[PDB]
Amino acid sequence: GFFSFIGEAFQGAGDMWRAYTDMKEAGWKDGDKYFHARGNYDAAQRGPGGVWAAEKISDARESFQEFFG
Amino acid sequence: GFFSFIGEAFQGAGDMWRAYTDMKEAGWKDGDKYFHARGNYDAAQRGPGGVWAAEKISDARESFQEFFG
Amino acid sequence: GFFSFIGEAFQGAGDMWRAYTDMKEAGWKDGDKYFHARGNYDAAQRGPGGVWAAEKISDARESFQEFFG
Amino acid sequence: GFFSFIGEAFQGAGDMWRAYTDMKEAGWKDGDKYFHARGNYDAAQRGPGGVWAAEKISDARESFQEFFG
Amino acid sequence: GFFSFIGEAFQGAGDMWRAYTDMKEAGWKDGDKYFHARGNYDAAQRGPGGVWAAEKISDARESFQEFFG
Amino acid sequence: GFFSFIGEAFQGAGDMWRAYTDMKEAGWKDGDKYFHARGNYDAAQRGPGGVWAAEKISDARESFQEFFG
Amino acid sequence: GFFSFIGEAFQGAGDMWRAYTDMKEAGWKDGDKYFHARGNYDAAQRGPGGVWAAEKISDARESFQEFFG
Amino acid sequence: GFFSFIGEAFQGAGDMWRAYTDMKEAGWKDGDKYFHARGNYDAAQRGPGGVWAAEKISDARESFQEFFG
Amino acid sequence: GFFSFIGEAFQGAGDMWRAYTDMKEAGWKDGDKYFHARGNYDAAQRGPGGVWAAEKISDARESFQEFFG
Amino acid sequence: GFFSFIGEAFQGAGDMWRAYTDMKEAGWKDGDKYFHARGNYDAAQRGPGGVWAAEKISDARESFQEFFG
Amino acid sequence: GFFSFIGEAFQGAGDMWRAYTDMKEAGWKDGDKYFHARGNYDAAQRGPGGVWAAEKISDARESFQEFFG
Amino acid sequence: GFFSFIGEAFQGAGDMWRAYTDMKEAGWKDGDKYFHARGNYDAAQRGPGGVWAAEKISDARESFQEFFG
Repeated sequence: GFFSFIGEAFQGAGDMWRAYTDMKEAGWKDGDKYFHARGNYDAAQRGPGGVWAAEKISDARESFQEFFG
Repeated sequence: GFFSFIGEAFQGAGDMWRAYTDMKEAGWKDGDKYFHARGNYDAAQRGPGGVWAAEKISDARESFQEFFG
Repeated sequence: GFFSFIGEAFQGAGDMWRAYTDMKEAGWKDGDKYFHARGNYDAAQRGPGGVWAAEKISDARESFQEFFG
Repeated sequence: GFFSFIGEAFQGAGDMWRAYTDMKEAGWKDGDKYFHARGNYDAAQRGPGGVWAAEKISDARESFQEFFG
Repeated sequence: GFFSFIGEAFQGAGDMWRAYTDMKEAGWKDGDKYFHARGNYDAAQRGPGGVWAAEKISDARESFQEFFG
Repeated sequence: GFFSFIGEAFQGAGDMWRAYTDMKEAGWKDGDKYFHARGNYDAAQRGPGGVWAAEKISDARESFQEFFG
Repeated sequence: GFFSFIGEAFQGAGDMWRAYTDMKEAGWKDGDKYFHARGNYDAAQRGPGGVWAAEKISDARESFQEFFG
Repeated sequence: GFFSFIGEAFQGAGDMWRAYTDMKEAGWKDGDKYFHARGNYDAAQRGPGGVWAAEKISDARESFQEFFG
Repeated sequence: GFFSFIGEAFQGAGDMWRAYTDMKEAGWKDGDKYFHARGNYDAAQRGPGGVWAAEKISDARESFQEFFG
Repeated sequence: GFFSFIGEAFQGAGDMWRAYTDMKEAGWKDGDKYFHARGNYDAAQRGPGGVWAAEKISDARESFQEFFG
Repeated sequence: GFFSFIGEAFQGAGDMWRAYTDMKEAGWKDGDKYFHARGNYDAAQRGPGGVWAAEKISDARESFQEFFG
Repeated sequence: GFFSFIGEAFQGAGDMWRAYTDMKEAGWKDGDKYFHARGNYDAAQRGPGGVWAAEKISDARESFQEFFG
């Protein structure tokens, strides 16, 4: 079992990034979730970058290179 | 089992990025979710970048290269 | 089992990016979801970039290259 | 089993990007979903880029190259 | 069992980054979650960078290199 | 069992970064969570950097190098 | 890269079942190989059985069944 | 990189079941190999059985079954 | 990198079941290999059985079953 | 890097089951290898059994079962 | 790095089951290896049994079961 | 680094079950190895049993069970 959560440059109000992986005879309740935004400036910003999602990189030679100038 | 969640440059109000993977005799309730936005400036912005989604990269030679100038 | 969720430059109100993969005798309820937007400026923006979706890259030589100028 | 969800430059209100892959004797209810937009400017924008969807790239030589000038 | 949560440049109001992995005869309740933002400047900002999500990198030679200039 | 939580550059109000891993006949309640922000300047900021999430790096030669200039 | 060698019921003298998969500036020499057989009884025998050679079986339902009576 | 060698019911004299997978500026020599057999009885024998060679079996339901009576 | 050697019911004289996987500026010599057999009885024998060679079995339900009667 | 050698029911004379995985500026010599057999009875015998060679079994339910009667 | 050697029911004369994994500027010599057998009875015998060779079994439910009657 | 040697029911003459894992500027010599067998009875015998070779078993439920009757 592999679980990898990664969050960047985000604004939230609730109930995020959760992993439930074994749960017998379980019960739960969540409530209301409000996002209210007025008059903001430059919220939720991210620069450049690549996103590599794999289950297994093997014998990667001279690979996975990112250059920023 | 492989689970990979990656979030960037996003604005949210609730109930995001969740993984439930084993659940017998389970029960749950979620509530209302409101997004209210007025008069914002430059929200939810992302720069350049590539998104590679694979299950297995093998013998990648001189590969997976991104250059930014 | 492979599960890869990747989200970028997005604005949301609820119930996103979820993976349920094993669930016997399960039950659930979700609520109303409202998106209300007025007078915004430059929301949900993304720069350039390629999206590679594969199950297996093999012997990729001098491949998968993106240049930004 | 391969599941790859990738979302970019999008605005939403609810119930998106979900994967249910094993579910015996299951039951669920979802609610109403409202999108209300007035007077916005430059919402849901994306730059250039190619979308490669495959199940297996093999011996790709000097391939999969995108140049931006 | 592998669980890796990593959060950066984010603003929140509640109930984030949680892992429940073994829970028999369990029950829980969560409350309302409010995000209220007015008149902010430069919130939720992130610089450049790549995100590598794998389950196993093997024999990576001269790989996984990022240069910032 | 592996559990790794890492948080950076984030502002919060409650109930974050929690791991529950063995819990039989358990019960709990959480309360309301409010985030209220007005007139701030330069909140939730992060510099550059890469995020490597793996379950096992093996024989990595001359790898995993990041240069900042 | 996939390499699967399977040998059964065979008699040999040399230089069998070899896989060379990456070799730059390499050199090698092999010698003479003699098989001499006289007066044997019941050499190199195999019973029944099917040989399935594929690169990927998917959603095989109630399939790949061999019965021996 | 995947390498799987399986040998059964075989008689040999030398230089079998070898995998060379990375070798720069390499050199080697092997010698003569003699098999001499006289008057044997019941050498190199194998019973029944199927040989399944794949690169990936997925969602195989009630499959891959062999019965011996 | 995956290397799996499995040998059964075999008679040998030398230089078998070898894996060389990284070797720069290497050199080696092997000698002569003789197999001499006279008058044997019931050498190199194997009973029934199936040989499954894969790189990844996923969600195999009620599968991979062999019955011997 | 994964290396798994398993040997059963075999008779040998030398230089078997070897793994060399990192070797720069190396050199070696091996000698002659003789197998001489006369008048034996019931050498190199193996009973029934299946051989499963994979790189990763996932969510195997009620699978990989062998019955001997 | 994973190295697993397992030997059963075998007769040998020399130089078996060796793992060399890091060796710079190394040198070695091995000698002659003789197997001489006459008039034996019931040498190198093995009963039933399955051989499972994997790099990672995950969420195996009610699996990997062998019954002997 | 993982090294696991397990030997059962075997007869030998020399130079077995060795692991060399770090050796710079090393040198060695081994000698001749003789196996001489006459008139033996029931040498090198093993009963039933399965051989499981993995690098990581995870969440194995009601698994890895062998019954002998």
